[PDB]
Amino acid sequence: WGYDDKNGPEQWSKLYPIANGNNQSPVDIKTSETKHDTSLKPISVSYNPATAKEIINVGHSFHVNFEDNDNRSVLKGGPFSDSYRLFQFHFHWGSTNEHGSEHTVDGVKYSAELHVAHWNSAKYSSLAEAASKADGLAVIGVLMKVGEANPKLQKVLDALQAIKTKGKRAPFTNFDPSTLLPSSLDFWTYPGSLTHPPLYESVTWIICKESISVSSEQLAQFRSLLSNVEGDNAVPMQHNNRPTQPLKGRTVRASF
Ligand SMILES: *CCOCCOc1cc(C(F)(F)F)cc(C(F)(F)F)c1
Ligand SMILES: CC(=O)Nc1nnc(S(N)(=O)=O)s1
Ligand SMILES: [Zn+2]
Repeated sequence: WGYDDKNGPEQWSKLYPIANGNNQSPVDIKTSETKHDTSLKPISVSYNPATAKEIINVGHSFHVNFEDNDNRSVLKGGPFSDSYRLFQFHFHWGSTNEHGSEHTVDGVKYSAELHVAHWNSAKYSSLAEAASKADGLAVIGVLMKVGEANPKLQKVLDALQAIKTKGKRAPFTNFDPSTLLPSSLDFWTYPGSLTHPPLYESVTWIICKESISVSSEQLAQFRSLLSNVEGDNAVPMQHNNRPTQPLKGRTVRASF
């Protein structure tokens, strides 16, 4: 699978059939239609800089990975009775500056999107057990708005020199990805899926209502990454965002 025209989102179904399921992400959040739910506590993020393990190039994107064998870095709060464990964060972008984000709000597409992934440390014992589970994963989504260079991006953008080709991997230590979040964690939540394959309808989505800034050049650093393996040609990572999906009667809750 991939984001190319011959293996993209459109051919995913004729491959993974859940892509035409009932709980697909990303989606468009129509604000006139959200619901303030009163049982929604705020969201508390308690990450530890020293769980920061490595950065690695997975060919369609890159990931920053964390140590996930105790609740050292947790997502607590929101719609969650349980504490969720941080294990990864990563990004999404597009061909140009006007649509790299996966979620849209009110039909407004953003330049990129930040995803911060947790699994249910406390109902399940492993993340492979957790992946298929409707209540297994929790991802925070942060819209990215083209403007000023983000300072806290740099410390990770500075690290892609060392993972330029597909499979290339580098150590990445002392990082609090909470530093990447907006000042307000006012958010929406809806039940949804993973946005690329395996596409598991197992993600409880947290979408911060506040954007963060990324600069036009920082987005270019995203596309200086290579889909290919070393020695092979250069094919750069141009986009890796899925089109929005049908809500199919799902309810998007606001925390405000
Ligand atoms: C850059 C890659 O991220 C780290 C690996 O995260 C996952 C592992 C697994 C598996 F069960 F195979 F270990 C599954 C998932 C999934 F649920 F598909 F997101 C992520
Ligand atoms: C290993 C891994 O993380 N696979 C994913 N598949 N879809 C994801 S999404 N866009 O929720 O963040 S992550
Ligand atoms: Zn993602």
